[PDB]
Amino acid sequence: GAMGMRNLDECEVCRDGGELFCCDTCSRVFHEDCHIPPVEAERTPWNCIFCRMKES
Ligand SMILES: [Zn+2]
Ligand SMILES: [Zn+2]
Repeated sequence: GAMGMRNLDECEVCRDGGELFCCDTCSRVFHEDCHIPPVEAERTPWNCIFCRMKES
């Protein structure tokens, strides 16, 4: 068919040079959400906000 709607490259944040706080697997699925909130998230050192908050 069309494989699926899994082209999460519309991420303005990555274009803006924003940080990413998710594992590759976690980014593949929730990339857009993995940049929210893009304010004062982790940064010490680096944690996956989805893996930090379980449900993964
Ligand atoms: Zn992104
Ligand atoms: Zn993760």
